[PDB]
Amino acid sequence: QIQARQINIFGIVQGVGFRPFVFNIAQKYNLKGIVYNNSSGLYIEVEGEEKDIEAFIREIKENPPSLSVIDEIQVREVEVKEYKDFKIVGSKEDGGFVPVSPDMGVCEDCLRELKDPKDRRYRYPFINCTNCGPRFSIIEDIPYDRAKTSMKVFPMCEKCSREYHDPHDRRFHAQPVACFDCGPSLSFVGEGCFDDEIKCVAKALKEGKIVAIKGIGGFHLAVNALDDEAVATLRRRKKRYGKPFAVMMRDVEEVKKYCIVSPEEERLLLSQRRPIVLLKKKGEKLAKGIADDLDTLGVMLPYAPIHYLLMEEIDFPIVMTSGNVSEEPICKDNEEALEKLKDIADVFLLNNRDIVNRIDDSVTSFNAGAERIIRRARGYAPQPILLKKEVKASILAVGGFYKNTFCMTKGHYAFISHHIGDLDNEKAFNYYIEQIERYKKLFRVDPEVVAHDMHKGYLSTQYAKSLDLPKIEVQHHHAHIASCMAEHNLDEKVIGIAYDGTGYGTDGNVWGAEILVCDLKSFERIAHLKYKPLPGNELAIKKIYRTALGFIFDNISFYKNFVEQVDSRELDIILKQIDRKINTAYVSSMGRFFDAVAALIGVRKEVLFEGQAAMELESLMAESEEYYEYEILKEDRYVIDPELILRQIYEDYMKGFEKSYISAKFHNTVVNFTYDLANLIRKETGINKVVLSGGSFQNRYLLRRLIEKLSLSGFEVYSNSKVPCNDGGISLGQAVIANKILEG
Ligand SMILES: [Fe+3]
Ligand SMILES: [Zn+2]
Ligand SMILES: [Zn+2]
Repeated sequence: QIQARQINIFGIVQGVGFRPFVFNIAQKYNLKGIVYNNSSGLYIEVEGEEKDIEAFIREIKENPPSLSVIDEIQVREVEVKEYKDFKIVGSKEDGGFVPVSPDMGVCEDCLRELKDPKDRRYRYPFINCTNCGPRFSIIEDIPYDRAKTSMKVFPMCEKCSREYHDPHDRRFHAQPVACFDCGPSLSFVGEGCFDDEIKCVAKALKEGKIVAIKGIGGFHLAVNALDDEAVATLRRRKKRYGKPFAVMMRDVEEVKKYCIVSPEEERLLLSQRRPIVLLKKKGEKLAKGIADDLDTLGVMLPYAPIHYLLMEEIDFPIVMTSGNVSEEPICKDNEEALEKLKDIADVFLLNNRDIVNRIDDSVTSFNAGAERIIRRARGYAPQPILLKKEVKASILAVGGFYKNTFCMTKGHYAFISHHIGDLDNEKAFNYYIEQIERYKKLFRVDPEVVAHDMHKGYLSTQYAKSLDLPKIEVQHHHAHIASCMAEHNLDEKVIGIAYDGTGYGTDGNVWGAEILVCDLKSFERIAHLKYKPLPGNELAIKKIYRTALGFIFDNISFYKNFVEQVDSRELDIILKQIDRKINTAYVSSMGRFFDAVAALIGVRKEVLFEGQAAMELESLMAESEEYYEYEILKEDRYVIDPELILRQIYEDYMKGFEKSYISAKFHNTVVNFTYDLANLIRKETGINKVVLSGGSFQNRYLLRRLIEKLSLSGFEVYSNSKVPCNDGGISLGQAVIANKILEG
């Protein structure tokens, strides 16, 4: 017997080698039929053995082409039609852009040619073809063409030229084609070294030195991830970091030794997008100082020819952290890196190919049955987000402050930028401004309106106000909810749960623990945490014991052991400044709530970076169904007093309960009261769609447990997946809100 199916794939499917893929996996499972493009995405007709079609449907479902963004797959039964063969058939929809693709990791064919001793490009560190290599990182302008890339200064040799022009070659119109004879080459700076440049880097790593490596999107810093001393000297030389290091490993087998790797996680690792994937550790096997006191590790695989070559010369994982002092934009030019990283790196691996657009490594993960991206950069940007509704007019969304991205709309596309970083330094600002001009140029966008955060002290806000265009201001947490709404094409009233550290509220106070009823044009504040004073504002976020004190300010005597640990003079002044309202904001913030908890139970008195106590509190928790009592009090809106929950936490602490146990109980309390609020709002409003966004949802337990709880009570639950739930996704939300305000 023979079985026949008709398959529709909706989403971004062009420009990603999807059709040649379908053709190949057709010859694989020996199937007959056709594939072609349509307006919605792709059309497939397939017939053959029942075991081949279910597997075909699985390969498309489980490992589709890396650069594709599949939104929906539909399968219907159809009558057998007896096809002779399989064909890639054309359509009026053929040649459907996007003009600029993300940078791509080395493809399987280039890998095999890199490792083939008989191949002219054997060991060539800049090998690429039509299906891989640098794209965005070297592109100045459009249409995509060598002359409009940093490859224009290299004249092609004969051998590369005929490959480029041969329509049946895998390097046909491969713009950055190269070989040893005509292409870029590597250089080694530092101490003398006789060998080839990769071997030198291997030697330097082996000796416990820091190597600055020029990759695709910029420079990165590497040491031997098994060498405690080398990791320690990098920690000392950055000195202002604290953040965990990402690590590069040679293959999935090596990852499975250090981390838990599910199939979806393996798909993200092996993807040509090649991101860092945050993974659960399997027992401490790496050096101290990589990712201490945390149960997760960011792992990436090789992505450029240089890494594959490096991997056969070393037998240890390597730290691969951004090439910057502190946290400013990473270096991109040779001379810029040699100066900026002089006190960090011992040696450098350079090359003579300009990086035009610097772009950081992406950082992603898998949780609650979907990809949850933390930092959307190399391999993802500058691919647009697909919108169901055509945008009325072109909007520039300037984003926010932390982990900034900007966003431009045109047609059915939201062109969100790659991760820019914190807009709090000259270097970040230039990078930002510069890249706005580049995106405008690459995607032919001329913005008519500007959307910005309500906060007046953001560089992004100041920039918006400095432009000569109508301005729409957007509340921070509304933009979080909306950013998720854009992903899932929602355009109706939802229950929006916006939990994060901070964002300017419409009442003038800090928000970040809000339940909103909102659509794309407006919102209503329905619920938040009871305001507590944050004495010293910014300082209290580093010294989180101050946040604790702010939360417990009207009930100091209850927390005897904790308050007696604080210097008496400081305590007096902290308590007086709250009374006199000096340098003190009032906050409704999930990030601060967590910080207070962390401080009270001796996890952390002071943090090296924002969110450290939040991440550690999550890592140390035990398995527990238990939780703390809470009262939902109805005032002007629905409010919960965090101090009443802190009371019980401190009690448990004083009785000698484990931090692991208390952390778990706290996590369940937030989940439980949030669920209870969501039910109250649904009961009043009739709204059954819930959106979860804001940085707090980077917490795996929080997101997972809440999606489960709400789904099991009939909620239709949505959270970020294509853009981050952190401030990296804000711009997308700003854009869709601005569009909706214009529309009517
Ligand atoms: Fe935020
Ligand atoms: Zn290739
Ligand atoms: Zn050549």
